Amino acid sequence: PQLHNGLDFSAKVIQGSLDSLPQEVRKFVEGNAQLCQPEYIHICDGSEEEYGRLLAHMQEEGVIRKLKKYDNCWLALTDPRDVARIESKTVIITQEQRDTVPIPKSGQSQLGRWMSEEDFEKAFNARFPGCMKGRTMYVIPFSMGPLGSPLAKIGIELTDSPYVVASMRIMTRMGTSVLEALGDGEFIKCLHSVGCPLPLKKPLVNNWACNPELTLIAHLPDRREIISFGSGYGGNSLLGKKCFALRIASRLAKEEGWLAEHMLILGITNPEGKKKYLAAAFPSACGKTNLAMMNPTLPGWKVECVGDDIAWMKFDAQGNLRAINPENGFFGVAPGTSVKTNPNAIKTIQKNTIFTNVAETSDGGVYWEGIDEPLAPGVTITSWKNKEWRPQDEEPCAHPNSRFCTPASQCPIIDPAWESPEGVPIEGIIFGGRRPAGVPLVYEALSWQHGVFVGAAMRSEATAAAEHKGKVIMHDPFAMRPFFGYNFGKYLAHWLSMAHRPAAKLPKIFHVNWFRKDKNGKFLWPGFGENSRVLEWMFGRIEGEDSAKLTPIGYVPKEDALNLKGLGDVNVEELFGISKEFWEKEVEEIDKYLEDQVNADLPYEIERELRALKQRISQM
Ligand SMILES: Nc1nc2c(ncn2[C@@H]2O[C@H](COP(=O)(O)OP(=O)(O)OP(=O)(O)O)[C@@H](O)[C@H]2O)c(=O)[nH]1
Ligand SMILES: O=C([O-])C(=O)[O-]
Ligand SMILES: [Mn+2]
Ligand SMILES: [Mn+2]
Ligand SMILES: [Mn+2]
Repeated sequence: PQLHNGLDFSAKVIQGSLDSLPQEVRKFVEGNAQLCQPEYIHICDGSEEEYGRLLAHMQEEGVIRKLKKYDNCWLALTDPRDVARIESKTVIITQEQRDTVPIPKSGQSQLGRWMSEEDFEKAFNARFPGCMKGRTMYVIPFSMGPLGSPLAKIGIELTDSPYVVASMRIMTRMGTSVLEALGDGEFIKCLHSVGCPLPLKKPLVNNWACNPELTLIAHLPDRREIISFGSGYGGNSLLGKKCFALRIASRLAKEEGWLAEHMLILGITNPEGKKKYLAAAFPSACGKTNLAMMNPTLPGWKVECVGDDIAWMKFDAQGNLRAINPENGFFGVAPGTSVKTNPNAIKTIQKNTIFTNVAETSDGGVYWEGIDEPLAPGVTITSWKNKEWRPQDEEPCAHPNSRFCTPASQCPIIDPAWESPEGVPIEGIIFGGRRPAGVPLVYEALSWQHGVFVGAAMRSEATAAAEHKGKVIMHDPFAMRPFFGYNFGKYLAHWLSMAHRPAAKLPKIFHVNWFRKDKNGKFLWPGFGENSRVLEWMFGRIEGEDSAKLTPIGYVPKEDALNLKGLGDVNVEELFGISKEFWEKEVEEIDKYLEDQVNADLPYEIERELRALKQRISQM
């Protein structure tokens, strides 16, 4: 026992029992309770009753609003400083810097942010002591991956935000049954605070508790800890998602021989009754959710959704690359979603869905740019800034990175194997990003090694998912730049090593560009459901169809190999144009980037593919 009261927080528990927790779980809750000083401790059970109480609570505190037009949907509006990921405040702590990022040749590293353990100690101690005064500490037991599955990973998140609790119930498998599966086994330790101890020294904007000045999202892979302070936005506060299932998991995957990637998983069935699964890595806000849920325009084709954002993959005993989606919902970008672009999303989000930073209509619905739906007379709009909004201002009505948070089981095309603990077999991997110039609609890699180099070479216009402005063209290898848990050079060698596995059925690798623009500045390709025409070509190439032509950058479809019927007006010359001037500059920029940023940790096979590409272009 103790010598006084001291450390027994039993009297403060308003739901559950510290005694019913596994020993290591109890030490985790109580040690941080003593540090953060919450007024109450709520051990989540994941039940419908509890969700209703949390929602009712948040509605009484002005944190969310009911959207009366839909069935159990809610709107939350944030402080405008707390709207996206902050890559410059996201850090990984290792003893040696080289374990986290390659030591660059000349400049600062863009492949992660390393912080020493001693420096993190000073930052932690300046933030967390007493940070939950007057608040409830919620204890969230959650599973990444199907519950009870051997490949699932379990975490415990402590947080003082009911908004985080509600969203974690949608995005993970959460509650009492997870604790029963965990037993006395290992768990990922997740600690979150909005960083606003009561009484408030500073008044809150839109009732949204956050601390932008002190915001810090830290990862400690050696201790299996994620520590996040000051932000409520989902990417920073839903610690099972980016922090756990990409950053921590990518290091675990390196150590254990699997992969954790920023990829969708879809199944596509053709008119002949054959179905294949594909994975695709596009950077944030570059089309993964719209592809994973696509409504194909080609008759006889069907797409089903396994996951839209995170894939965990491993070769099985038979040599098949098998993937699971570790998430339980979709946390998708709202603006641009409409009946014409993503009708399957529209059907999904009309019930049991939490919206953040979209507009509200006066009849209790939602609005955002590109929704493409007229309102009835008399209906008015309130912007995400909680202001009257007319369609002839300059501010958009919904934040560019506003999101819906919706259960995956509600998607009309959710794949029947999406909770299969054995995973689905991946037969192709797709890379791509926002390239307005030079990069053709689709090409295929020449080999496994060339395909890894294609992922390493990815570049893309910046988006609103993070703090980057200007629409400039940035490097984003494998769509994982903000998400590497460890040295990117070692990550490349891990990928390349997969071709050494016995009986490994390596998937085909493709690169796409939906975003090429003409001299006018409008897209050459209609995209969305029409991307089915590109997937058809990939499907045939996986079956071995002689439908490709060899080019300096890879294989591209032969003339008339793509079904272009019904479009007709598509400029095929510009969509597949390979300019030598463009690609000479492209290889130079890739060379400079890899040489500076990966330096001594660049695998030889990647350097060899760079040299070979440079030679093929020079012979044009
Ligand atoms: N022109 C064009 N735009 C697209 C296409 N697909 C998606 N978009 C737009 O790109 C934006 C981002 O699309 P998403 O599918 O949400 O992006 P994501 O890859 O899932 O992004 P994260 O969830 O942040 O990882 C949306 O507003 C879409 O409307 C396309 O095929 N063509
Ligand atoms: O939130 C996301 O999924 C992102 O930023 O990629
Ligand atoms: Mn993402
Ligand atoms: Mn998405
Ligand atoms: Mn090799």
